[PDB]
Amino acid sequence: THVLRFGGIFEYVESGPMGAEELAFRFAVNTINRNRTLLPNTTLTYDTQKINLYDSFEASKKACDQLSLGVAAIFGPSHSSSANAVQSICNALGVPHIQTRWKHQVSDNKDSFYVSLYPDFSSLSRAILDLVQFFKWKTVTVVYDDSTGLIRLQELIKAPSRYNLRLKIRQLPADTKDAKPLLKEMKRGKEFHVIFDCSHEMAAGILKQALAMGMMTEYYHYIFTTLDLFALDVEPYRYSGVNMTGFRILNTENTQVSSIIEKWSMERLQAPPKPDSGLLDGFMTTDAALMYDAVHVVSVAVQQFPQMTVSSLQCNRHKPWRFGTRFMSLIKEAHWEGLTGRITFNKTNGLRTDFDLDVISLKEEGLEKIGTWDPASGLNMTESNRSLIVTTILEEPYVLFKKSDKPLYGNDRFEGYCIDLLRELSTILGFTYEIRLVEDGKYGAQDDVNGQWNGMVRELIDHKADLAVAPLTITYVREKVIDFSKPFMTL
Amino acid sequence: INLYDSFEASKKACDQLSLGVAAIFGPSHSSSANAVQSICNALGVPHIQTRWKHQVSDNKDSFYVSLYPDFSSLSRAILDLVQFFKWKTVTVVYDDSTGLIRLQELIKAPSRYNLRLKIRQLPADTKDAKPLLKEMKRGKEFHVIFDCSHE
Ligand SMILES: O=C(O)[C@@H]1C[C@H]2C[C@@H](CN3CC(F)(F)C[C@H]3C(=O)O)CC[C@H]2CN1
Repeated sequence: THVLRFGGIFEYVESGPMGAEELAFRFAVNTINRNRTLLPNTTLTYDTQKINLYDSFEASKKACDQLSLGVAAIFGPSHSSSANAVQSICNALGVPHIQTRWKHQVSDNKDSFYVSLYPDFSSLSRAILDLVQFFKWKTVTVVYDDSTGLIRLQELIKAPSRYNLRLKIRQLPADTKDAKPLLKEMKRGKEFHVIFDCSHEMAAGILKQALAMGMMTEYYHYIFTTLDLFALDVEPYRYSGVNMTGFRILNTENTQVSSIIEKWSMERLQAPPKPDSGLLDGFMTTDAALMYDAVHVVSVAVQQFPQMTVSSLQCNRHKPWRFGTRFMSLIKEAHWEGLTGRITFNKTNGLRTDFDLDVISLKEEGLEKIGTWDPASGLNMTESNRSLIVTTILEEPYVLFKKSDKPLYGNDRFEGYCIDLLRELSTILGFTYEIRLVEDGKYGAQDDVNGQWNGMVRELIDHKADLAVAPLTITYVREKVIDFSKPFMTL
Repeated sequence: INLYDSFEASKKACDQLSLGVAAIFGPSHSSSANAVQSICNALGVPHIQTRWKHQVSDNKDSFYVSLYPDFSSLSRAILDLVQFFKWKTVTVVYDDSTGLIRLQELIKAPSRYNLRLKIRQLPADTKDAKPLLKEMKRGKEFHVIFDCSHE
């Protein structure tokens, strides 16, 4: 029947195997072909070209070859310089360029033949800040890997002048093994609240260093910028009590999406996994779920343009593709439920600025969902006969252990003036109670350096006790922090 | 060539390499300059740059030099000057993303030295800048670094 060809350009170092992106591309095409609801009468074909990383010259040549073979779109390469070069070519010949990865948008750049399936930085930036504010952090250390990290967090970096966040900015070194000296400074600095802006492979690496450093405990809370957080081996850390929170755009809760991610692991996990990585083997990363979603969203557009056919275009000549303008318009208007949730582009710039994120945190069970985020709602986090606990302290003759012939259990082990008072109060006011001897053997004073209380006063402040029944002197400093009865003895 | 047309920059660079040239004083702006640099690298003709663009570490091109004073050094000299004026408070105002990068040395200082610092962004047009300046005024931000073009 009817046939349409897509182009693919995938970046790599050394040689095979195939990478995640080129794999998801092929996988999406094979799947769609077999779907009888999507492109029923249409059968997708493709040319794939492999190039070196950062060789924009080679990327240009391969894109020109593909436009010569004839293609309806180029799922151009990932990295900034090659991607900008294929985008300029695609714009001159009016063939849609489909991107899956963020690159810096220059304002005065007029290219219009591209869409990008990657969740725009502006929106992610805001959702980081939204999360920080929900945890009520007033202090936070942002740690980034390379320059462009800065740009992904600009919304956050500019907050300290509107809201009340003091914030320290540090940079990782090239290698995470070099990161102890940096972590030691944060430790001395008491920087317990930390955002890591970096790849998920960097994050796996920096966590190991953080463990070594005594920094994976209940005292530390780490927010992760990476969307591939869910790919991290979390077995070394879930028992420790650290808090790890981040985001996930891969819609794993949907059953249809889980089954697709599985069939992927079978053809992929079948090939090289690593031991010392700290990543789960055969998890579908975001770079690849996006490519697979891009092939679908573009196909939804092809369904609405049966007239369209490929033309052999030459980079030599300034003659664009007849159907380009109309196809590009259909793609930008397209809507699709894919591996990464609602797909919808921005009328204005063709960037994916509106999308849905699950919000995930480390519980002892593993990484689990604790809410959602979307740009229009912010966070949607999904959150009398009692005995009184009486704190007291041994002090003659107020509270002592009773000497008795009879067996004594529980509260009846104690006697004294304060015990007699407690018994009367419990009868008059009608409560039951449990007597507990205070853990530090103190009445209650405030530390002159850190301002923390101890003794029975601290038990009350922290609501660990209901009552302190003891010869607790009523003083100015104490009455400011607890509520005393009127005195039962004056002296 | 047009600004930001890396495709046209590629074509013109190829024409020139065809005429024969000992070096291309390639174009100024990031995307066209990166494209002419990749071409120049494949054909081993020196590409001479005059403007800063972001250096990617894992990029292996070797046939270029850049006459623009590197950002790392300028960053330090800004910080050196701030410290000589003994400022402990400063508001950095930048125009566009890449401004951030030129001041990274300065932005990372508040954890080593004793500088509290506030980071604000200019709007597209400076005529729109009164509301921003009013906040700085109320804020008593008397010490200010402007990272932006001379225009
Ligand atoms: O609330 C308090 O801090 C005190 C503790 C406790 C203090 C004792 C008296 N002090 C115990 C002491 F021996 F340590 C010295 C003596 C005193 O200062 O005269 C009497 C019963 C108590 C009255 N309230």
